[PDB]
Amino acid sequence: SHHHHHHGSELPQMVQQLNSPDQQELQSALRKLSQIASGGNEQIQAVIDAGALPALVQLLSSPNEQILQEALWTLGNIASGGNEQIQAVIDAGALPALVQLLSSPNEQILQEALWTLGNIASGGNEQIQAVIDAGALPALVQLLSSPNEQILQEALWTLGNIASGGNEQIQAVIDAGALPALVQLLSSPNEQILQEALWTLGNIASGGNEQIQAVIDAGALPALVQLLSSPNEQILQEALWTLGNIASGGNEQKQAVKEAGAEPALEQLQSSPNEKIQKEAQEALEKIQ
Amino acid sequence: SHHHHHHGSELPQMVQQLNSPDQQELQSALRKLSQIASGGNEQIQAVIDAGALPALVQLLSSPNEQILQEALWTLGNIASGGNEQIQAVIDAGALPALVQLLSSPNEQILQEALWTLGNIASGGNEQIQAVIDAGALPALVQLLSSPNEQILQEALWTLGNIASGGNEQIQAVIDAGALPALVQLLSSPNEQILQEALWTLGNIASGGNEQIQAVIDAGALPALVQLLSSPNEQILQEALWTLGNIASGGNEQKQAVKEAGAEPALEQLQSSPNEKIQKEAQEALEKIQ
Ligand SMILES: [Ca+2]
Ligand SMILES: [Ca+2]
Ligand SMILES: [Ca+2]
Ligand SMILES: [Ca+2]
Ligand SMILES: [Ca+2]
Ligand SMILES: [Ca+2]
Ligand SMILES: [Ca+2]
Ligand SMILES: [Ca+2]
Repeated sequence: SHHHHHHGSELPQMVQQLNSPDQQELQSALRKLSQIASGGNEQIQAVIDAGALPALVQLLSSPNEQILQEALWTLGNIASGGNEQIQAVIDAGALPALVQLLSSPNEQILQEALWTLGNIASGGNEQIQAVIDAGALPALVQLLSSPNEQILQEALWTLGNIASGGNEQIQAVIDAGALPALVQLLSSPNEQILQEALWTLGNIASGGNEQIQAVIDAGALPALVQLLSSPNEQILQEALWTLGNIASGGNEQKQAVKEAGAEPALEQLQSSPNEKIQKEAQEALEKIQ
Repeated sequence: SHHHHHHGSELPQMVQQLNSPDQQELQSALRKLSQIASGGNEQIQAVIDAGALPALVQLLSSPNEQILQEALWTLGNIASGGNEQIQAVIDAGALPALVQLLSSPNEQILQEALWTLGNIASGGNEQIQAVIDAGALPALVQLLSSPNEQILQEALWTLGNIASGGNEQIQAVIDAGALPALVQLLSSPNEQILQEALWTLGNIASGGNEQIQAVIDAGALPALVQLLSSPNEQILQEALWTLGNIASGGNEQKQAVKEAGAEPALEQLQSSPNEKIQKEAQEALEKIQ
């Protein structure tokens, strides 16, 4: 099922009502805009072109959480469209307000802010760079020690998105000090945390030799080889993939994987019922020959 | 809330399963892909990159409607992403298969085909031109005579989307003979149809002097002035808007609006409770001086 609607003098009136001193008129317009921004790129574009972004960004400073959550939601949805749409969010000045929100004692606000930064960081290298230049990395890395598993997964995802940019963007992640926190997380008894940390680490390990060498130095290899003993097949797959990425580096990084005791563990996984596990294990093992 | 997932050897496997002779395995994969394609641009991009498009396009020839409806749904969702994502749908050869579906006696398939086509025509001029070149216009124009209000609304939207492009693509719609059918639709007692028609016509009237003149020569002006008597405020709004578009042309187009007796009907509407109606009526009247 699908409804079509034309815009629309309503949309600017909607935008105009974000500055309205009537909070329920305000909230009604706000909910309406978030609903529209949750459609296609076409819909998202209509919200942008109606000039919603400056007003939405202003609301990120509100001491009213009801207003704020809905505005964050709207922004996050816009940032799930095209790169130029993500860019319009950045141009509107959303990033400094988003970063400031990373220190919120409100877990709902914090996760929504992280989720929105994540969406922005999911775009092109231009958009990723803006997040870094806005200064998100230090608060992001700090959140890696969070005892809150829900906040942790959200920070891991955003960091991973940042780390899927060019080699210089990955390096910014490494330089903000993400690697010791991640490596530590590889020691968790929580398989869900492991999958999340490996997603991010793997993105880092897919960089150039300098980025890969940093991963080696932070002691990721022993932890990765330990995970090759995991009964959980998702973990095996992520750990194999991360390792395969390291083993795609130079002779130096390859030699490091060889010295890490990975060959026995890989040789067993080569005889696995799981086809994905069988494959990545065979390949990882082959690259380091 | 929001769940994240890292792809994933599964995605190519799901793609590889579109060609599986196991129909339930095929359906399972198919439904999984469409679910993923209904996420952000990030998610849509993953489906494209996994190479689902060539396989999805093949399925558009299947005599199995269950398979076909789900593949259509999947393609339409991809076509609701960025311009280059639409482009990837076109580059995979979807358009000729879509246009052939416009002759389907199955209303479900037909509406989904139009919907997907509509999503493609919502992109840039480059994407719109490919729909035109694929030969969609003749069937679309024919559907304007359809006694099915549901099929009708879907054809109106897709044509409207085409008509939102450059003056040349608007011209292409005019040349396929859309204007007589639209003008006929302006005589409908069905206000829902009127709105849909006025959306399409208004888009055509936002073209250059050539395209505006074609609208005037199709006899829209009497019909539009008649609609300025409507008790329905949306209809008044769309008709005022369409008319304001015509009155944004050259002196000759403006002269024609004067000659069509729009003067007293506008002046009446200049004293109206509705602020949008008040405004567009006032402007239109001003342009034709
Ligand atoms: Ca108040
Ligand atoms: Ca408060
Ligand atoms: Ca709290
Ligand atoms: Ca992206
Ligand atoms: Ca039928
Ligand atoms: Ca568009
Ligand atoms: Ca009917
Ligand atoms: Ca009626």
